[PDB]
Amino acid sequence: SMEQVAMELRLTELTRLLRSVLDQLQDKDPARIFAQPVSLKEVPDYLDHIKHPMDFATMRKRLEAQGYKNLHEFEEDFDLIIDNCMKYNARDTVFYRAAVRLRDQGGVVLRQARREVDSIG
Ligand SMILES: CC(=O)NCCNc1ccccc1
Repeated sequence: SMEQVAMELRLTELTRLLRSVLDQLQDKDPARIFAQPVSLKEVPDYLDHIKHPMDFATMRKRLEAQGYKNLHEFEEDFDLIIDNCMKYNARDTVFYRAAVRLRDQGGVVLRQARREVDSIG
């Protein structure tokens, strides 16, 4: 139907927009600490601690599969990355500190993204 095409045109642009947001967020992780899923070969006990793992590569896969219906779903996953890290790692680690910085620096980008998504509809 013409409707479903229109719906799919918007989803495509939401995806285009989120792709830009994603690059900007990941630019704030220069050490690439959150770039890939935590390896179970390197951290065997990880899933005993963290029930819903997340990282930028996994978000990107879901993104290109147009798996985010809105910004809120996208933000949930970004928050997972941060919150998981701040629990698994103690406060005085490079890991925890990287999460704090990514959260702080990401807030700017996500504040703008909300206003654009709302604006463009
Ligand atoms: C994002 C995160 O939680 N990173 C710290 C836990 N993962 C880890 C993996 C390999 C070597 C050392 C640590």
